[PDB]
Amino acid sequence: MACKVKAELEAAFKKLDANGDGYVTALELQTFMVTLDAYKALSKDKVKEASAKLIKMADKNSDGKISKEEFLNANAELLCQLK
Repeated sequence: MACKVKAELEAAFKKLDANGDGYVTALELQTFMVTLDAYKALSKDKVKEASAKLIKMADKNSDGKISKEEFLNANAELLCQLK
């Protein structure tokens, strides 16, 4: 009952830059967010063209980021497309 659902952002964040030293994390998400703070570059696939290279440094089978990241990273990505 305590609290609820929403802090899911704390997972990716706390995992994205909990210590940041040499592990692929949001450290790039910032660039992603800065490069497309509004995912205004997905659909076509201009998002993977940059993530694919960034994912090759940690994202090979789902290790880089798995949580709010996928939430926010998939939020617009999975939500992208429409009128």
